[PDB]
Amino acid sequence: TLNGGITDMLTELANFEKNVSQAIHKYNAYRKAASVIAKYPHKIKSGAEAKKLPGVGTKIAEKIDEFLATGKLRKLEKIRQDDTSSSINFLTRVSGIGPSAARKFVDEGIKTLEDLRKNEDKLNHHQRIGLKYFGDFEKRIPREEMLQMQDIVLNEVKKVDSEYIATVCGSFRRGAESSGDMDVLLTHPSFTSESTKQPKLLHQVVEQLQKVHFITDTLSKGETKFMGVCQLPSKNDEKEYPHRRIDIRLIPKDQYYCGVLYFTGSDIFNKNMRAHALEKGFTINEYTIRPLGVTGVAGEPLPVDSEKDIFDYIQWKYREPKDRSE
DNA sequence: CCGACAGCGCATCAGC
DNA sequence: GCTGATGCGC
DNA sequence: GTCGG
Ligand SMILES: Cc1cn([C@H]2C[C@H](O)[C@@H](COP(=O)(O)OP(=O)(O)[C@@H](Cl)P(=O)(O)O)O2)c(=O)[nH]c1=O
Ligand SMILES: [Cl-]
Ligand SMILES: [Mg+2]
Ligand code: NA
Ligand code: NA
Ligand code: NA
Repeated sequence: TLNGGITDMLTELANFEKNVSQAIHKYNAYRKAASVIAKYPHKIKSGAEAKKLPGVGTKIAEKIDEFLATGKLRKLEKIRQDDTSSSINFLTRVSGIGPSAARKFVDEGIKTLEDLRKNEDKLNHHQRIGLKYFGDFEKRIPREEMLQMQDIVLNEVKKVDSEYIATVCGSFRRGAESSGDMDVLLTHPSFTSESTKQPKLLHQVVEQLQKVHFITDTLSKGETKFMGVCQLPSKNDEKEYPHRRIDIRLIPKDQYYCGVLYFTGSDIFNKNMRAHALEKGFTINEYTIRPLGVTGVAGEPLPVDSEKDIFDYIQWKYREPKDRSE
């Protein structure tokens, strides 16, 4: 990437804010500014040039000059010398270990990947799976593998019922050439706004995908969200594909477009879009867009026949998925 | 010179 | 066991 | 940490 030095610096600072400081707004400030710089098709030569882009303010501007002049930030190399913070930063890379579990492990002298393996009985189920697949979960999914995973998933849900609708969202739907995980929006013509005839629909889909040994592990399970692990089959004598993370969301169809807007992202896009909706008197979640009252109460769901309908309520021009990569 | 910063699903734990 | 918070994740 | 009021 063209400005990868700057975007790497900003990402590291962002990871520090989230993993150690727990300064979630600082986290989001660095990652927003990293996002715009990464999408900027021009080689940033100074913090002043950077300060013209949205998200880049005084302090990021200053840090870009320091990095462009020295190749590093003082703040970053003091963090890399802090052994508690660096241990914490590493442990939060394991799926299921956050700042709270990380600093509890550090205080027990659990500090390295091998330490975790030696004390696996101290991990909850999620953390075990993150540890088991730690290397795999550091690997990106080439788009060609996403296509083969989409192939299995979409056919399998048709097998459990031919009217099922499955849409692979996330970065894949935005056109990314590789993705971190797989995000599947699932909906069924029989399933409208939580009208209770018979739930259990997600379990049936999960069951079938376990049956064919595509889904290999379970991180979470409820009526609307399944999170877990999956794997492409190999031909005889190829290396196994890495295990991959998978999130499947079951949503009523009348909420399908709010659902696919949410699951397509990006997370920063959703934050920006939902904030702007607040600025126009609405609130957006993965299910509905509602009007906000003068006092904060939310209204009844508004009708939606397309993603574009939601952009229209808040007076945005429609952005195609490939330009939502904020 | 300040306060806002999206909104949710699920698993686990602390205290009862 | 339940509530309610905290934790981690999307 | 940024931005908007
Ligand atoms: C983390 C996050 C995700 N989402 C929505 C929006 C988001 O697009 C969707 C999937 O979450 P994802 O973590 O899989 O993000 P992704 O775009 O797929 C890429 Cl980062 P990759 O996974 O390909 O590496 O969930 C949010 O709305 N808020 C969030 O805080
Ligand atoms: Cl913050
Ligand atoms: Mg994803
Ligand atoms: Na600016
Ligand atoms: Na993690
Ligand atoms: Na995900």
